[PDB]
Amino acid sequence: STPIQQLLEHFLRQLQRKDPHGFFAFPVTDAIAPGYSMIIKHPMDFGTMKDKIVANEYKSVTEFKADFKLMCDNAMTYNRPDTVYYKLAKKILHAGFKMMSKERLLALKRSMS
Ligand SMILES: COc1cc(-c2cc(C)c(=O)n(C)c2C)cc(OC)c1C[NH+](C)C
Repeated sequence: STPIQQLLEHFLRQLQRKDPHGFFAFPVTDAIAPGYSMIIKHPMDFGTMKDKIVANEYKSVTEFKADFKLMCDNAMTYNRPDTVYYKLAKKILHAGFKMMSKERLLALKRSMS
C-alpha cells in the first residue's frame, strides 16, 4: 500500500460508515431500480471507488472527491427529494465535502513539510 492509497482508504471508510444499509456499497441494478441505466449514464458506488483505490487508479484526492460527488449526484438525479436515497445522498455529500475540504487538505499538505 502507498501513502495516497492509505489516505483514500481512510476517507472511504469514514464515508462508508454513514451508509450502514449498504445502499451505496455496490452498483444499482435495473432489477431494483427500473430505468436506472436509462437515466444514470455514469454510475458510481463505494465498491467501485474501493477497487480504484486498490488498483492505484486515483492520482489525487480531487479525482476521489469527483467520484464521490458523482455517486451522490446520481442518487439525487434518479430519486425524488422525499426518498431515503436522495436524503442519504445529500447528507453523505455534505459530510464528505466537509471531511475532504480545502481547509482540511491544506492542513494535511502543510503537515507533509
Ligand atoms: C433496496 O435495497 C437496495 C437499494 C439500493 C439503491 C441505492 C441507490 C443509491 C439508489 O439510488 N437506488 C434507487 C437503490 C434502489 C441499492 C442496493 O444495493 C446496492 C440495495 C440492496 N442492499 C442489500 C440494501
